[PDB]
Amino acid sequence: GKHILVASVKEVYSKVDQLKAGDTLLLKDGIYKDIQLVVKRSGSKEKPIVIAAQNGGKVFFTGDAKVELRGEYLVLKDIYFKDGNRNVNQWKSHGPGLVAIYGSYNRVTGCVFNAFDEANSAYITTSLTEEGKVPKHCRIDHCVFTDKITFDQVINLNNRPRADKESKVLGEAMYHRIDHCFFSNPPKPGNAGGGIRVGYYRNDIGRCLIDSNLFVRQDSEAEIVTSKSQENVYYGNTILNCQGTLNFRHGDKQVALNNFFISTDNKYGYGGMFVWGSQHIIANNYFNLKKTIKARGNAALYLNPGPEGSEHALAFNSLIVNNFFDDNNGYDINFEPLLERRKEFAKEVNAEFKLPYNITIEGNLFASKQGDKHIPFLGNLDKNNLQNNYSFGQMANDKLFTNVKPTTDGSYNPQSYKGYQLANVKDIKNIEGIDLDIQNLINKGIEGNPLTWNDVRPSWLVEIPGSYAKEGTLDQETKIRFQRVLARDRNN
Amino acid sequence: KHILVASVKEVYSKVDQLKAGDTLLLKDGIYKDIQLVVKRSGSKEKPIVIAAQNGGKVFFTGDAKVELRGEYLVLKDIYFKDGNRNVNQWKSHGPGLVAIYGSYNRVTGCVFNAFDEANSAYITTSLTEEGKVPKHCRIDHCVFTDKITFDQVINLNNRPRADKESKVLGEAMYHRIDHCFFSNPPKPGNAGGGIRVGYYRNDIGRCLIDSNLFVRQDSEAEIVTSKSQENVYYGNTILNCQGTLNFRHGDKQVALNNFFISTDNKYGYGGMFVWGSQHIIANNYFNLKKTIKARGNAALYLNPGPEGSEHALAFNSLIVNNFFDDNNGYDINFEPLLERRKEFAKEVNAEFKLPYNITIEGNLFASKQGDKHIPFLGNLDKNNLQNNYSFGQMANDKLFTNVKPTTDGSYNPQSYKGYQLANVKDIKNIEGIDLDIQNLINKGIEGNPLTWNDVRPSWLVEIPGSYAKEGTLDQETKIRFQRVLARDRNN
Repeated sequence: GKHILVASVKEVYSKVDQLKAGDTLLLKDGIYKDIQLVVKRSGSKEKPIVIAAQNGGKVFFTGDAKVELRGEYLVLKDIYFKDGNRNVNQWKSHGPGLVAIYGSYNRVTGCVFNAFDEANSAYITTSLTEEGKVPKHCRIDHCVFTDKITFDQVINLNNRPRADKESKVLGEAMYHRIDHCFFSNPPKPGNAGGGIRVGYYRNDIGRCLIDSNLFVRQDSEAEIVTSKSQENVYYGNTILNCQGTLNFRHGDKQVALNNFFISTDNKYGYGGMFVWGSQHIIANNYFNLKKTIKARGNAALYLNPGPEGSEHALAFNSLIVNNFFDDNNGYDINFEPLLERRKEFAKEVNAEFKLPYNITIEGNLFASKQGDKHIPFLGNLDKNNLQNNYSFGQMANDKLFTNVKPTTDGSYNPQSYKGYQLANVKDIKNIEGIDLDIQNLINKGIEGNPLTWNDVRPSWLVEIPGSYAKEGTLDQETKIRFQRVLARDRNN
Repeated sequence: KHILVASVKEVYSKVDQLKAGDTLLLKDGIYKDIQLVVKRSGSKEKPIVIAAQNGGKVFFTGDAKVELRGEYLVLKDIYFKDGNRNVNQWKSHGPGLVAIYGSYNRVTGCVFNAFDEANSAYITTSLTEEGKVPKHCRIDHCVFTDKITFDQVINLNNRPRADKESKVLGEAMYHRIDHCFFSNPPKPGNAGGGIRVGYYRNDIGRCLIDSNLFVRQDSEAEIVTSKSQENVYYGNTILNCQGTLNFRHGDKQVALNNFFISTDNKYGYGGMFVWGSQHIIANNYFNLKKTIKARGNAALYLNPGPEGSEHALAFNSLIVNNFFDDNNGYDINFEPLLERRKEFAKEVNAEFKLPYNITIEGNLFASKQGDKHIPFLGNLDKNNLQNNYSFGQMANDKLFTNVKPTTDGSYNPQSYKGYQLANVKDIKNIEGIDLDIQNLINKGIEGNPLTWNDVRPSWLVEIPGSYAKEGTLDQETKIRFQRVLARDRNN
């Protein structure tokens, strides 16, 4: 359990290969330019190896830098990544991230990433070794990801090197946790990479927990999260003014519980969730979107039409309960987004086109100040199981709902409305390796409130870094570097 | 909303009814003699856009002009060629072909090729009749080629004319010129170069000129004539240009992370010429395979003369972290035009001085020419020569610490074993320019030269004309240029 103090890149290199379980390699204040930190030794579960700033906020990794956590039970802590300059020809989308986690049982905590450089990669990945071994049980927490001007997601959690859509072997469950992180990143063109990707296709098992994160103008592309694996849980996250949706994109049996999808202006279309596949639970989520996304279907919750189990898998046989759809400007639930394109897709792959069906809709509260201009649903409800739901405020198709009335001011909790009742659910399965009693959590309802910066920030960092969250634009130097990235892509 | 129009008359029928957030989309075609005067204004969040529906398919031709008089206006993806303005209605120092009278305006993606024979700039920021100065405008992703007329390509104005004796400062402009391409043929005399900012030492510019590509910008001796204080030239590439980027009038200017480069030794290339004080010349890479004989054969020229005058002494400035790589000439000339400046000093009854108090630190001086290469001309004793570095035999290199490369093809002195950046402190930022000047100095030469694909309008594949390509103008343009030159010689 020895603290080992170092003050330069060369002094780091001199110690890294001698670290033992319980050692903390403490970096003195300074700039560590072009640091290529490759940690191959391992800690133990009770005595991790920690590599940390002595004073968070005073240690910068800059220049042509990277981190590879290849041992197990390693912690990278309180590092600030900025003023980067990697060789853009040595990095690509779908490769390792600026910090790449190759070993299991590893943690990246309190680290800040702001407009790092022009090399396209994620900021953090879990990456397979060259022999194909999948890292498991890692944690990314209390990190800050802002002003990303490069392609690929902010974070990729991988269990294959590339998508393998036809494989009969399942991608191995990963059991990672991403929690208390902050995301705010500017729009990029096309399928440019979003906030988080988990796995690649329907035949991948995730079993990762994404909880307590704060996304504020996470605007990189259409997908805030592109969840592309089975059995992931999105719990207690706050999505504020985000131009995109949290998606169950590939993989059945995913869960979104007690999140907030909120907005404080009507300047851009905000989301929201877009759902493909079946056996999902969408429960206890609060939606208040003052403007929704026209290109997707102008809704808070979108349920995909298409062929079952396909690349655009039909949304069906799922549970939508105890959510609060509060004064959305758009449909609350759209059961026919992108209808014509999906019909064309089903024809392209020679598969039966279907509309969403057997989705149980119960215990939800719909409220509006917009009168009959607000239409809660688009699409075919009779193919689904519409049980008792509740509404406050006159809206179109009001007769579907039981009238209720608020008793408190400013409550996010439908249980504070007189007449409201929670859904009766039973036999809900917990997810292996995620220590959450899902049925009990469904039955508690919406007891939370939106996260703020102080709820997630690294303890040493006072203000949100960067410029997109604060100003809605980039600082001048970053704008110039971003224009270089975009021109190189257009001409690639 | 999007408003489609397909003729000059249809443009005039809509332009005075535009509202914030409207886009006036021009259908493909030739808009001859269009005099586009945009008086309405957009808002910060919702500009008014006038744009080609299809970039490269709309042409403004004939006796044309654009006046952007409202605010929060954008002129986008217009191609200016085949012009025919009345040559008696336009003069140097007047408005440009596109004249920006209002603040918060943008001209983007517009291409200008050998437009006509009327002497004017291609784009100006122009004062209104009553004297109001436009501020916070942007000219970006524009292409300026084959200019056969007098005056600069772009003028940024804060006065109708130089008011050299005034104590009221010319108002700060805060414009940005970025991702533009310049390639223009030689004109005789003081014919107007690429960009002019302001008119004299008592003008404040605070303009950002960044990420531009000058390839055979050969119009005259000055690629940029920077004639106002506190302008920043950041990350521009100057390639085979027969001229220099100048700090001509006005103290406290910055040249950061630029490339002054060459790919042949056919003509004298530049380079920077510096008048005045309190400048920062940092992180610039120079490789000039031939230098300009008439100016003093150097990469960087520091002006001698009286302080604060029409030929202001270069003094009390910082020259750090630059890479003077195999220049054919002096790396720094501290006595250019020596006898002419002594005669000027006597004509104005002001004390002649040589450059002094210039701190030269952290620069890398390299050469393949041996002792034939001399890095400095003039008086070093008057200046603050700190730790500098060198690679390759050259004259007087005992002044330098030897360093060695670790890779091939690097523009970055930090890749040389033994090299150290300058120790700088208390460098302040310039108001209204969102760049951390001290941090940028300390990061050094991390970039590489721009190429055409880094700056071009996304719709335009090839550089217009062949001046950059072959030093030639097309036949019609050569005939029109001869008319301009004959009219000038006889005026």
